[PDB]
Amino acid sequence: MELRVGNKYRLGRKIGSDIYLGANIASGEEVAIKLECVKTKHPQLHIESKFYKMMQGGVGIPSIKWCGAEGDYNVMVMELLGPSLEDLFNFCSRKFSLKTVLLLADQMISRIEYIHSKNFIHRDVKPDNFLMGLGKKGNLVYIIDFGLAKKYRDARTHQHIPYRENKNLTGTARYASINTHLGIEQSRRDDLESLGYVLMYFNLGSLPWQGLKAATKRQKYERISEKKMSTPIEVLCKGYPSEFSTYLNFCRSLRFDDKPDYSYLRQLFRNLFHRQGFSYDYVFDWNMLK
Repeated sequence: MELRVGNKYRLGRKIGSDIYLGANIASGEEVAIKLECVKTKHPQLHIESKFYKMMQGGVGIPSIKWCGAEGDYNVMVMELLGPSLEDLFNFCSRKFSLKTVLLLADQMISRIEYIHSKNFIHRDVKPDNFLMGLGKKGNLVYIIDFGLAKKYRDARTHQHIPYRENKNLTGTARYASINTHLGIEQSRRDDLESLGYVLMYFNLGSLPWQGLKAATKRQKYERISEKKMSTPIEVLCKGYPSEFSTYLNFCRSLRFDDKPDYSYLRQLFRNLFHRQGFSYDYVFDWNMLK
């Protein structure tokens, strides 16, 4: 007993949901480690490693440290990362200050942009899929889990994929864009609409269509769709800086194969940030006393 992997790493205690902690036999430096039985009836390790492998180089993308197999286990060793924004959100009693939301909004938009610049759309943007970094990168928002990512434009030609309908819901319902509820293929615009809901979710502690009484996954998704539909943005964002409405309105208007003006969007919020007098010092809410 006492399992090593890649001849450099020692397996450690479970640390998430399964991710294991691991260390470098020599330095003690810590890493994360996923394993997958070569006989799973639900592979995911490969795809995921392929993404980090492809997106390698991008900021906020977890770095792959080793890919291989050990016994009947497929093993991936990656840089260790911090808690997800949903965890830190709970740490802060499910409420983030404007300053925190804006610091997050800035990096989360760039993160999404990067993926789009690589021909894929995420399709499951939500607090759970964003993690802070460690040490030096502790002030960095990382994006993860590409289990639903999908190519939206030719590598070479940049030919966008076809517009198409009667598409099944494919991410979290709570954060899905209107169009996705309507069954339309997803494209860049939706990743950004979703962030828009994520952000308002942080502002409010919850979304009006959250916790909706249903009796069937089909029924539930229904109610959410109708509910999201009947909440106009100016109402949703009532009480908060209009920048947020300008944001969702913009996203909701992009044409299926449009290219979002990412800069417009960061700018939008960066201006609000400054008007309020905040400093880009990275003192997020979960960094302060409670």
